[PDB]
Amino acid sequence: CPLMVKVLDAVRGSPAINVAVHVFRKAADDTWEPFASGKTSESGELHGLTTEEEFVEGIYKVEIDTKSYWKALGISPFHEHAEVVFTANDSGPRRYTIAALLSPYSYSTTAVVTN
Amino acid sequence: CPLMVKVLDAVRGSPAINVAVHVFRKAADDTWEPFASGKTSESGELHGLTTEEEFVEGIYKVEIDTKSYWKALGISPFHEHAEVVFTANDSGPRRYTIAALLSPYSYSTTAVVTNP
Amino acid sequence: CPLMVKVLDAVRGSPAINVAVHVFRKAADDTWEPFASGKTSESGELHGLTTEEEFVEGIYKVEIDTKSYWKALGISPFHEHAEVVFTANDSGPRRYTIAALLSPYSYSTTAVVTNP
Amino acid sequence: CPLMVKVLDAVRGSPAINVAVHVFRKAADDTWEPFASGKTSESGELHGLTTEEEFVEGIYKVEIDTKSYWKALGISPFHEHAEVVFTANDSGPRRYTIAALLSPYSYSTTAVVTN
Ligand SMILES: O=C(O)c1cccc(/C=C/c2ccc(O)cc2Cl)c1
Ligand SMILES: O=C(O)c1cccc(/C=C/c2ccc(O)cc2Cl)c1
Repeated sequence: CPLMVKVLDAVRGSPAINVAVHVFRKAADDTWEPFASGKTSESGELHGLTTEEEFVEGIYKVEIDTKSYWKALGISPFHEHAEVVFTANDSGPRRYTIAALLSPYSYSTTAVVTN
Repeated sequence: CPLMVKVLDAVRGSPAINVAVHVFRKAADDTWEPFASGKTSESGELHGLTTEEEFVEGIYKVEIDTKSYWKALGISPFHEHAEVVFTANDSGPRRYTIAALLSPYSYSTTAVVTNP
Repeated sequence: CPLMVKVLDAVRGSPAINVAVHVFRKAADDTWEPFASGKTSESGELHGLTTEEEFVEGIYKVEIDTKSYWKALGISPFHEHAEVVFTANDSGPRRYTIAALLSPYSYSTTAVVTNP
Repeated sequence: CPLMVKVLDAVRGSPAINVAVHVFRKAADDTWEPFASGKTSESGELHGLTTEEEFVEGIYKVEIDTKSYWKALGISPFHEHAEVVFTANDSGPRRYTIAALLSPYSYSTTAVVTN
């Protein structure tokens, strides 16, 4: 699992369950092409988005549909979504966890990169 | 002003100074049109991006160039930038502060939305 | 002033108003002595806690009463309060802003430390 | 595992390894008595701090020695430590993860509470 996404809910103190997550890879024409997507599990995690072979160096965007999540809970949210844009680099560690902590008017995100 | 951006540095415990910020607005054809840009001052704040007249209802994107900021301090950061995308003014004119707290592999952003 | 506290609400997208704040200083006998207290204003800020003269070198604790804040909005939060403990002024007088961003099961805090 | 602590490093994008963690329980005299402690693992996690039987309702403090961590990396840090104070409550969910994301002048913490 070279890329995992984990989403948490800061309001309810729980995993953020059934959150749509779209992953894109920047193309040569500097456009965002769909790469992988899914919905977070009951533990707020999304695994097996890609494989070691397919996840080559490049710029990736992780888009988390935060707006739908809050709407389903009847909370008026600020952001259209949360986007995390980074370069995957082979030299350094190769396991990537993108974590996001969500609130209606705020989010925080970190990367945990390990070998 | 109706749109201010504030950026802080969690490594140095300081305002994040000289951070480039670009604002875009979604156009009718669904593309991102450049709307405003600037750099944060010595206090980490960016004022004067727009006016109540120009800042109409729409979907806006605030792009904060965090990677340039960290690279000039000797750090190779995780993110290309920090993006904040939101609908503005859809219930009338509001004042928006977009704040961001930066670390090399992490950032946090919040919005303070007030009614004049 | 040399010590300011700022508190924001991540649920409402607003300053956190009327938040009680208590400051303590570690005494020679290793106990926490009450040093200053107040409440945040309509802008989420608490000014005037102390003076450059009184704010000597020491270990300080800023206790933000987050639980009271959330309970009066109808929310049962996780934390009793948010505590910020730090050494101050050990390389000479500085200006400290302690900022906190609050959610019911989470909070984030940072410090902005400047030299006059 | 009724109580788990997870610590992340926002500067290096990694688990915060070998972080001292002290857990206290508020006594009747309103004093903090040692309850459990340990050091985070290579994954930044600290497990088996307590058991279902011993972890009764009450107020607990989790103290994370952030200052030592940053000093060992040669970074001048702001906080003496990070403290997380909460009431454990039986009615609601009974599994507690206290997570902290560390920077030299900032930390963020959240609770994930599940059944
Ligand atoms: O208005 C000000 O003068 C002011 C001063 C100090 C800190 C902050 C905000 C900090 C922050 C920003 C984004 C986050 O996601 C979390 C935090 Cl704590 C704002
Ligand atoms: O809980 C877990 O299993 C887990 C796993 C991986 C990363 C994170 C990061 C969490 C986080 C914690 C506190 C914050 O203030 C912000 C974030 Cl993103 C958490």
